[PDB]
Amino acid sequence: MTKTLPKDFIFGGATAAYQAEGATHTDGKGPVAWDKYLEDNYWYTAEPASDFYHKYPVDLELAEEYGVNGIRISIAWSRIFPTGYGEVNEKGVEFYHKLFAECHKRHVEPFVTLHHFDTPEALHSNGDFLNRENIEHFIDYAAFCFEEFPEVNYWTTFNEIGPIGDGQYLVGKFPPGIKYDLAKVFQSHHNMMVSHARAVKLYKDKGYKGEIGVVHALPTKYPYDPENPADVRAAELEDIIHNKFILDATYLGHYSDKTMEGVNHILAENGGELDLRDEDFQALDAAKDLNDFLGINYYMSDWMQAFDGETEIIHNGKGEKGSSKYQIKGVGRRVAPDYVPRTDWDWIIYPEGLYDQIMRVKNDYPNYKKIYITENGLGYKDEFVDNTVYDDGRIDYVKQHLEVLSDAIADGANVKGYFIWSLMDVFSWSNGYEKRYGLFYVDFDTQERYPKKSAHWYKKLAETQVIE
Repeated sequence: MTKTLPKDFIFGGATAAYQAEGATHTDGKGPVAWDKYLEDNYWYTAEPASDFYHKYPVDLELAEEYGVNGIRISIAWSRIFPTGYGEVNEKGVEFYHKLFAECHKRHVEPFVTLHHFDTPEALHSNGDFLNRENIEHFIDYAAFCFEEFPEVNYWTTFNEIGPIGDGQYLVGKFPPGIKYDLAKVFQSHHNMMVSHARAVKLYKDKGYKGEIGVVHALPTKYPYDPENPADVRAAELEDIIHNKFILDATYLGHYSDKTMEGVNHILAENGGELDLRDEDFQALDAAKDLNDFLGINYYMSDWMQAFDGETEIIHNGKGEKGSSKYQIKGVGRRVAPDYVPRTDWDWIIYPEGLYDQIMRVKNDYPNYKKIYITENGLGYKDEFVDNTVYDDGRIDYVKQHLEVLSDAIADGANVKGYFIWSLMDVFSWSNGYEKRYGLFYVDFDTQERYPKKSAHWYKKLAETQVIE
């Protein structure tokens, strides 16, 4: 009477270069914007992180012992080309060959991402992807990796395009630290999607042996009072800002009429210009059906309420329950429903949100082909005891979302894998090394890994395919 998952499902784990690797100034690694920014706006640094640069063999054996048969990893652009372009870095390129080879002998399939919040500094501090020049360097970087790494079967261009625009140009929690700039936000969603549509086409043109797709963040947006049109509209625009715009460029090749309408409105109220070239749309249009899979990242959902007041967004980074604030003029404000559970960082736990997103994608863009849940997990302050962590709360969060996939699948959604964030503990972008998410506890002082209760539970799940 319990739920099950397909016998051939991918039970993976996730990582990100900058969060896990460390060795920020080793073997010729070039700087990234986080280097100075963290040191200047936060209480922690990317060193030593979880020392993946040296620990990958230990993490992989463990991943293998506990049933992990998939792993998301990312290549550090600034490790291959320390300055974004120009000369390749011999030691960097060598490291990834060693890593992939280890994944392979350990039976953990590598899902490789080219860009994961780490544009080499040189180009970041030059307008990042708002600078069309940097689009060119990306495609070049991509093309090189496609050529140099033939051991890789699955490729993803960018990880979370929505969250970058949000973090860098709206909330300002990610460098440069710009706030309430809605023009940048869209121009960036647009520019990065072009970079993607070009990257995927080239991979398809050169005809390599594998699959390429995108990893999109898609938190479900719901109106506070569904019977209130003003609230409905509020969710509509919020969604357009974080999902529609991008989903459209992804599967339509262009932005739909409602997307464009909602966009113009938002820009009328807050001001701004969007630079869209015809050529930009040909590139987008060619790649619409070229995506093999779609990686959905999902953690929470949001309820929108209409609002006419000045925009203000406050980020709860220290995990002080209740400190978040988000209102945007002409859009709406977020109002957390009363009795729904939520973490100390204010992330509403709402499993059915995932199912809704899946069926939405499935119904709006039938050419999605295949879905993989590339990120899903619970960040909280684990209490290390008995050389473990009794993360029954984490097991509960995960168990509920897997149960919701089982239904999505049963209802006609082509979900073929799930990747818990993260395989092991890694520091958080704007929340420090406090917000733990891993299946394996990492004592940052000894870099020693201790399997938590969820690891054991994951093993069982992996090998039985029963969500019990």
